[PDB]
Amino acid sequence: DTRFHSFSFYELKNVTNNFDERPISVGGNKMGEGGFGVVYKGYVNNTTVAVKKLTTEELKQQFDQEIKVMAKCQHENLVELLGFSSDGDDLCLVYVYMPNGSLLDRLSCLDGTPPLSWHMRCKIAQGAANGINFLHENHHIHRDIKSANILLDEAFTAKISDFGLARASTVMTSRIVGTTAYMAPEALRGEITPKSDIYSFGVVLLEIITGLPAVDEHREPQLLLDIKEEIEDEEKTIEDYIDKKMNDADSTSVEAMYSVASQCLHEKKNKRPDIKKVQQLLQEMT
Ligand SMILES: CC(C)Oc1cc2c(OC[C@@H]3CCC(=O)N3)nccc2cc1C(N)=O
Repeated sequence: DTRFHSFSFYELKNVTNNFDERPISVGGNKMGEGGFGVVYKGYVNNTTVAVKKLTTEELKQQFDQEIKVMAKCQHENLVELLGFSSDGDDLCLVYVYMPNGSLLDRLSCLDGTPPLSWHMRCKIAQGAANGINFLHENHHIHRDIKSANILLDEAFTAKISDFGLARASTVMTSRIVGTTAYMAPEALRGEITPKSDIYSFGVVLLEIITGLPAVDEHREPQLLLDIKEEIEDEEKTIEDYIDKKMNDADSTSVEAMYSVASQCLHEKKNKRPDIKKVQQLLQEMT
């Protein structure tokens, strides 16, 4: 019993051009994808929507968790679920359309979008921290904080997405989930704690500052979190790493954001700031 709309799988099929997997640029409907499904642009009730079409019973479990979590969690910095479909060939989740896609894609300037300014990145960092704070205050652990899970609306406001693996908040688990290049050491060992979301958020902050992905094989070092070491050893400077695709960054506020990222990335979970402290530091930054 939720306020979400039950759609016919056939209507979602019809409005996405039969789930046309080609990218939007070449005439299709595919906007992106991530582990459990493909995300399509649709048009329902005169409204643009995003339709995510999703092992086995575990997939139904992530569909149910996404719905249960979204019913309990509504906030300015969380993506809004509109409805779902379970009556056809496959499970679908329907959301408000995010015209600016994901932070990951906007940082890479995917499809030719202009680089995000430093002014916009600071607003995005603050928004995402506000969304995590809401989750934590409501005893939820996201478990998959990453730039692909921070969406951007019509005003480039950060909207946290993908609540399929979210947990009710420390304990251990037999099923270790998350994205390795963003995971805290205790999460890779099976610990479940909101302290891990802070670590993953530190990685997202490093992506915002540098414009670099969390992992790059043909790059060296391959993992972004390792720059914290290059810098502390005075081998490099955060300045050497600032994204060159901005014309408005200023050293002081960049260094304040790097300081927050550095505190988030403490290897010892108990030494990390909690989300309230992170929100505060990002507010003083601006
Ligand atoms: C709530 C999700 C389904 O909504 C979207 C997701 C997207 C996306 O997703 C990348 C990954 C996989 C799913 C996810 O949440 N993170 N990449 C690119 C564009 C996306 C646009 C929307 C949207 N609501 O318009």
